[PDB]
Amino acid sequence: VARGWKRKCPLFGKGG
Repeated sequence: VARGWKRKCPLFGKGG
């Protein structure tokens, strides 16, 4: 799981 996919990388969290 990548719970921190947007929490830390909002630039690549378009599909959060």
